[PDB]
Amino acid sequence: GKISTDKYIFLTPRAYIIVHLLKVGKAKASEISENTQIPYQTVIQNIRWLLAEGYVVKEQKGEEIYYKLTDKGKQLATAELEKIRKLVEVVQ
Amino acid sequence: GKISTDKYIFLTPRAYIIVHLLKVGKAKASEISENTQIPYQTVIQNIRWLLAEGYVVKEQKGEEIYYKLTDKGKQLATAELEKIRKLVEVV
Amino acid sequence: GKISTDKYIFLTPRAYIIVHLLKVGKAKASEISENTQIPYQTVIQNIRWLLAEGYVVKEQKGEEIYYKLTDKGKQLATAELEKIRKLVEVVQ
Amino acid sequence: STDKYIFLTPRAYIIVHLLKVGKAKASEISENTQIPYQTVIQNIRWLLAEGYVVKEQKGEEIYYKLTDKGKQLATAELEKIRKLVEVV
DNA sequence: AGTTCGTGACATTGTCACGAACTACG
DNA sequence: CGTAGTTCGTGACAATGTCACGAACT
Repeated sequence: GKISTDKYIFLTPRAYIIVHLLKVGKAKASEISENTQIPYQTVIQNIRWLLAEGYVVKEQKGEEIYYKLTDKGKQLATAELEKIRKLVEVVQ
Repeated sequence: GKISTDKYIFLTPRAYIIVHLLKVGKAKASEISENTQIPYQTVIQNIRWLLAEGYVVKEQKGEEIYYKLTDKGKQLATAELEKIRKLVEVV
Repeated sequence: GKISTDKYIFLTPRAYIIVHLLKVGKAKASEISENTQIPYQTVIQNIRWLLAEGYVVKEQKGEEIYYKLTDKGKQLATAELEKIRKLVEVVQ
Repeated sequence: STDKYIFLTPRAYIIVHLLKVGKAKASEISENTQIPYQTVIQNIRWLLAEGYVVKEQKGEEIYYKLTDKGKQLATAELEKIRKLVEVV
């Protein structure tokens, strides 16, 4: 297939989401989509994936739907965070 | 395209390739594979992209073909690798 | 063995084989055969006798397996080429 | 596994013997050129078949001798044996 | 729709492998 | 005439890139 992106070269969109929900604590698709630059419907059906393999849980707190990291969602967040930090100690 | 799959959660293959291309200077399309654990045919497909856009070129070595980040292809590297630092740092 | 036929009259294949390598230094069965005009299944073969003896040794450029001549192997060619050179001076 | 024939063919040794000796018998050639009788006569049969050598029989005395075209090959080819050893 | 992993089906050279034809030499 | 040692074509295999697919992401 054809490669052509100028958006997600090194970084996956699936990535920003994680790093976002890390110190925002919790959030929803609505604001994630313009804090982290990443388009809204590229956001949600990707969230469903995290929801699916147990990385995000759901809290309609009232009239809304709130997204969160769960603890295996966090147990990998850190697990990859270091793997990716480590490909950086080689080129500096 | 499909950038995010179940094992390229954080980084694309285009990441590991150029990262590895820096530690040896040059590795083959095939050589890269058992070192970045990326499936071989996935590697080549990005490889052709890398030279059409001019990031890398096929440096001839007898019968075998070698591959080099061009000066062009390190400008992206040190640039893209900066974007990830502004993220996995505020941790 | 099958040492001589129609166009194999004075010099064996090993003749140009060990000589080839002297002239250049190191080559594949590919490079050898293409120049010494010896069919490859003959180049490959004589080479095994060379390696399994101790005249020639392998030399891989990753997956490019060149063949270099050793010590007793070309200190042989020299010793041996005169058992040639003087059986020919009776012809000038 | 080869022993004394590593660069020069046995057939070679023979073809040069009939140069300075001109006329020759198998056993004649066999003894001095250092080759078991069987190989001598056999490679000779090839040479005569290819039109390179000729039997010369005087009694029950068979003397093989190198023909002209047998000599013409030995020349044009000794020249290539040469350019082999010269390239050092 | 456009994109893009990554298996699978091709069209290549480089080296070992079985088999045919013949030479070396008792 | 017979066993041994050989020259080679054809065949079986392992290692690159292309070609074309199916499948899921943007």
